[PDB]
Amino acid sequence: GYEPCWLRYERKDQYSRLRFEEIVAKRTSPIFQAVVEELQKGLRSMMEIEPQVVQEVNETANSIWLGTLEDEEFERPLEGTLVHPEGYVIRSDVDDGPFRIYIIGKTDAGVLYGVFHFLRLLQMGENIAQLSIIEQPKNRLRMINHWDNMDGSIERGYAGRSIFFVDDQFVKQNQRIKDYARLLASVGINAISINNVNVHKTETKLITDHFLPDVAEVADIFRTYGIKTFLSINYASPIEIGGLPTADPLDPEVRRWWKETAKRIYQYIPDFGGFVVKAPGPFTYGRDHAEGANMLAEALAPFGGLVIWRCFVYNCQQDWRDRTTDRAKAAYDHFKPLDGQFRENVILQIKNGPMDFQVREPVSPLFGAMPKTNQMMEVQITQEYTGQQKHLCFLIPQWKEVLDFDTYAKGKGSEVKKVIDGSLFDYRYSGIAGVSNIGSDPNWTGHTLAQANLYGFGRLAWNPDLSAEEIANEWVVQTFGDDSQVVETISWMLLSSWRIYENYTSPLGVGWMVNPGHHYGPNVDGYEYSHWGTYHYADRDGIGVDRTVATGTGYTAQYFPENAAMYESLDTCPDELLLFFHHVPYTHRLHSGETVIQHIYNTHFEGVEQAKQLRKRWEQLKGKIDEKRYHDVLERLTIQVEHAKEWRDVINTYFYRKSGIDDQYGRKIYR
Amino acid sequence: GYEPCWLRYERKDQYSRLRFEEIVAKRTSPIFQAVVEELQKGLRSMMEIEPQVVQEVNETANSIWLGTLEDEEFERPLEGTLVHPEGYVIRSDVDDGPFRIYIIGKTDAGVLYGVFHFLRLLQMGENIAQLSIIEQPKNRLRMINHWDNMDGSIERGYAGRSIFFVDDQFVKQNQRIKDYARLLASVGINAISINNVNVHKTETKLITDHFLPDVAEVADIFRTYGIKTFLSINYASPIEIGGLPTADPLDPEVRRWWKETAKRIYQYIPDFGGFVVKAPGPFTYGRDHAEGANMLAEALAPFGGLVIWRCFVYNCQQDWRDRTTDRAKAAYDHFKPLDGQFRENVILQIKNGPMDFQVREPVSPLFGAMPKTNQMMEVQITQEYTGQQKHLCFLIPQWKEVLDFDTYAKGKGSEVKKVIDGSLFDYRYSGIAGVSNIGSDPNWTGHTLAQANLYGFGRLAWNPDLSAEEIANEWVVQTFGDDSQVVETISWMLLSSWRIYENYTSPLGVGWMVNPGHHYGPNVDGYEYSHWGTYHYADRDGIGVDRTVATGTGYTAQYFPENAAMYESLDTCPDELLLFFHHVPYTHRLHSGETVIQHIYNTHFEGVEQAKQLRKRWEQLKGKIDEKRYHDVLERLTIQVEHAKEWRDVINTYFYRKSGIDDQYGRKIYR
Ligand SMILES: CO[C@H]1[C@H](O)[C@@H](O)[C@@H](O[C@H]2[C@H](O[C@@H]3CO[C@@H](O)[C@H](O)[C@H]3O)OC[C@@H](O)[C@@H]2O)O[C@@H]1C(=O)O
Ligand SMILES: CO[C@H]1[C@H](O)[C@@H](O)[C@@H](O[C@H]2[C@H](O[C@@H]3CO[C@@H](O)[C@H](O)[C@H]3O)OC[C@@H](O)[C@@H]2O)O[C@@H]1C(=O)O
Repeated sequence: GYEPCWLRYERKDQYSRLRFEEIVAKRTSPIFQAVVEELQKGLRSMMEIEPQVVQEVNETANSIWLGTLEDEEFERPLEGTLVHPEGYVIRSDVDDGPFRIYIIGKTDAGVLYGVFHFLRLLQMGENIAQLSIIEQPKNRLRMINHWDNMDGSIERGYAGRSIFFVDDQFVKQNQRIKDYARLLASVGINAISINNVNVHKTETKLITDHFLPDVAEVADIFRTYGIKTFLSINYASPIEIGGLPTADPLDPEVRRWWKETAKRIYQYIPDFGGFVVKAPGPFTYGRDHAEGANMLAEALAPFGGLVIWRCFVYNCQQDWRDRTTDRAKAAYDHFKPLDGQFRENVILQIKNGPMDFQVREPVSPLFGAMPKTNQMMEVQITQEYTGQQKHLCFLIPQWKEVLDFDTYAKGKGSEVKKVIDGSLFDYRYSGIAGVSNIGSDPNWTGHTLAQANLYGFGRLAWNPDLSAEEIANEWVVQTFGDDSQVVETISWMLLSSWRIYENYTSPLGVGWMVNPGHHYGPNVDGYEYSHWGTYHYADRDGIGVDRTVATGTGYTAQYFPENAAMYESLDTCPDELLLFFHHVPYTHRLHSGETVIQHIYNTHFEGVEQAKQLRKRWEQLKGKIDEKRYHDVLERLTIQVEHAKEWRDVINTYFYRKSGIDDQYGRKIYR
Repeated sequence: GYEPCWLRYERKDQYSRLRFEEIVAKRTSPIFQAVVEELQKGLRSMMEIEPQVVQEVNETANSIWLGTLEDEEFERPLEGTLVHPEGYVIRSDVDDGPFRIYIIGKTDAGVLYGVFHFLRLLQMGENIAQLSIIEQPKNRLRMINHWDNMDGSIERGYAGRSIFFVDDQFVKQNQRIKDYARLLASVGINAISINNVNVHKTETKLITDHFLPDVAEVADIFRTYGIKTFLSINYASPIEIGGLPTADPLDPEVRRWWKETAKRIYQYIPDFGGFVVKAPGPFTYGRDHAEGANMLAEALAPFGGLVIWRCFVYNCQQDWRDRTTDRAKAAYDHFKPLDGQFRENVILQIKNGPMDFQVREPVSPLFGAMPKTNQMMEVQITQEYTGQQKHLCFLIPQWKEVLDFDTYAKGKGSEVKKVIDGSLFDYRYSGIAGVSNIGSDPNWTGHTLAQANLYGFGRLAWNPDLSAEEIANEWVVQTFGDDSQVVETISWMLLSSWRIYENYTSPLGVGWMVNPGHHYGPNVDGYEYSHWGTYHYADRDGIGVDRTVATGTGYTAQYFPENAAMYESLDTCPDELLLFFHHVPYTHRLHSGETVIQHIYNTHFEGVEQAKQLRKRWEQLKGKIDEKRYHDVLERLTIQVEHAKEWRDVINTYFYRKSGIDDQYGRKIYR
């Protein structure tokens, strides 16, 4: 009913197989059961072998050994260096007897990730004769956030309906949930919130006895795949379902209500992860976010639960007339002052940028500014402002730019990745979360190639140091095979896609210029006079938001001195973010040599030609990809080309109508 | 539970009463029963008298005689000139004996309208000692179109939920429907379509046995008040509920299906009015609208039913790049060529303007262009683009401008009103329809003063020659009393409201500039790059749609020579419609002496000050209006003032940003 995505386990030819007679499973836990089944599935499908599962090594059999450090009958130096619970070592026995592969994890979860790594090597056709691998994830929390609603809809979902809910109830078919867990575990994802951060009427009841049995059934599946389950909660629950007159976090009964709620949840789900919170709320009663988050943290504390508090807070009622108020400054001004006031099990979840997942946004100043408060970054896998899976947009390159951004919080070498992996400030709980891009569609992600974004998110979550090139390579090979043309072509498409999409959408980092509401397609003035604080200020002479300290909102001062100075200066501010930081004349000359207005025309005309090239390159792969997927993607690429033409012309015409400056190259701009 | 609107029948003082002992009802029909009950209600409430209802005149009693020409025991000359079925005569007996008032109608409906006229005179405090009145409606069809959905919502409804439906069923409480019928009948409305022209899933079933009993129950109520019931239909019904493979109007079985459907409906509702149609459809099968409308007309013909075919047809997928395509020309180019091909019981329903109920639009060229096809005009009482009942907007003055527009179809004296009343071309069926502005709100229309629009629609439908001044006077007196200050103040507010709203919204007839979707509030470029064909083409030098023959779309040629020439010339084109017909520089000098850009600034700054005056004048009436209604309206007036400020600033800033020309008077324009 649906695709296996990157876990194809395609049958190998007669010259690429392995000889194994047994799988030695040293443990019988639920996770080990799933681990063994996955190994059996992979070996059967790829190698056409069915090794017997045993609990003790056969001295003369070729085997794959699965176990933890305590199960070892010696313990070599390599695995001895393992300190992370989810870490593992994979090594081939150096002796000259039977062939033995040892997958040693610090804990059961480690064995799971180790087996998926082993299977990845097999799918990639790597030589496993002399393996010596040690892997430990950099981020403690590698999470997925679902924006699924219980009526089946998914907020900002472009890949079909929810696979969890339908008709305000849980789906009765859990097989797809198991396969989803397999996909998530294959890339190391260890945490998931199953419901929309915008908690509506029915969803508010997920923390009650009426739905907890179903939530537990789902959590049971995820647990076997090393994934902790979380629920997004309605801060007003005490009122809506608690029967209390207030939701004030300082009200004695409200505090008690949440403690009892936590206790109730843990009776159903002993290892419940905690709550994801989008915040009647704290401010409603004059309380700050520390007071609001700490109350929930205290309820979960005795049970080891975590409170994931989203920092996506700003004035959703800003006056477009007031150029002194800057939405981009909101998150930092709200949370920076609260550093050191949060309980230890509270993690502030901050979007990669200070605005709202635009094609390009500078890094949120909050990263590196709160040494005493756990932080985790939230990225959006679903392409809300990046093509909505109609346009191709491999998000990994962008995420790496964010992760590798040096905040200089503690001098050079204070990259965002070091902030969220917890090494820079010694955070007890930290990591990264991604807004799911899946749905009921057979190909899971709407656009077949968007499967690469989910896979890629997991890879970066595990190790931010992985290159975009190798992640793309891994995904393409596992999903489409090793034909050099197929690999090179699809890898190029993925690696080039983000820049291509940015080229014909919003210019030089100013963002937006999208249709209000659904957010798909060009509409330069869409939110220009709205109350959302998302303005470009384009007029007949220039464009851009002055965020400088010298003459603007002073947003640049939120960064540490090194980056603040870079953006503050009109001369040093990078072209790609120029309009986010400075208001400049259309004739302003960029580092590229292009005037701002000509840059707009250039990238929009040229971006469409690049999109046409994406389609052309794909068409050249006909015959090397199964017809179904070939046409599924071709269909989307054609949709992309046609819509790109709309983006190009709408933006070019809008700016020609305002600037009065013609295209240097005389290309077609409709009057 | 709800207000009586203009049928207050307020108790008179001791010096303004009438002496009547009997009501002589010569007939016992359902309509006569309602007529008598209404007279009893009015006299009891206003005069505190309860005359006995009899069937024969008492030679010595003061009486009110109700009957038709055949019931007369002589028949005087005046009533002898009555030719219209709904006409009536009201006259006081000239003898010196008992006081007698004769209300003589051509038919029962005539007696109903005559009684409501008599009651109107009493509410207005007119001297009825020597009455000699003769009235005949100008328009045969005086209809109301409901955009109500069966789930309770009302498309473009700003006065609450449907009073007809809820939960995909009919409401069980019909008392409000009776009071609504009373209101409609009081102003002569004789036809109504109860469901949205956009017929959805459940609504498509209104023409089936499952809902017909309920439809009939509603029709029964309206019948007693002289109102014919109509249903909007889904042209694809044969497929959706008929089980047929097509909806092609030329398919033999489709034609038969509709005939059987008509027969079925008439078994439940013997005097069913017919179908209102918004058109799978005719074009889907390569058929024209004559073929499509005639098929339905043939089904209803044997039963005397009518087909009301909406001419709101255009390319809802127009390319904004193509300046040769003009949505304004669509209706005429589509229907003009079909003149003479429609069945006699088909009436083409055309909006007052060629676009879509904007604050100001020139008259639809179709009026006066189809001598051989019945036509009726559709106006919108619900304020979709005129304030949505948040802003005050008495629509009567605008409708009179349309009705009095001389098309010169047959030389001078070919006003739109003569086209739709059927006198110019001898149309068998014609008239006017208005999109209802009512909802479940206690005050029926959301804005208390919007009650004047429904009342006013009925008055104009009855006699387009009535002045806006007298209609406003009638409504105010009946609804708020005769205090000279109250009357003068509210009348001024109503009469000035439309111009005030236009002043701060779209300029010089170009229209739109509203938020997409809900259509409320400023957004200059809202639909500027959309596929709806609603563009203003504003750039850094000028604004406007070139609809001239010389250099534009050639739309002016759709009018007859006299009007075509007026609009074609930049020098003679009226200021109020300039931007709808010409694209001009911001510096273009208007007949008023204002440059186009300064006119924009002037009306927007000044319109807000005028709105503040509306509120000020209302506040001065405190103490002379019951507190509930005083505050209900004050609340709305304050909302209007605050939103007007937004309209003013958004438009002024947009044009300053594009034109670069400052306000002549140095008023505040946000950069
Ligand atoms: C699940 O929450 C997220 C939103 O989907 C997302 O677009 C974003 O918020 C947008 C905003 O979205 C509107 C939110 O209110 C709704 O009633 C409306 O339908 C949406 O269109 O659109 C304007 C933009 O400036 C905001 O950033 O943020 C969400 C989040 O909570 O991260
Ligand atoms: C009941 O029909 C009418 C519409 O409510 C009204 O606004 C108008 O059509 C508008 C158009 O409305 C959209 C119609 O499609 C819907 O899916 C969408 O939600 C509405 O916003 O908005 C653009 C404007 O150019 C059109 O004129 O006409 C209606 C009618 O049938 O008279």
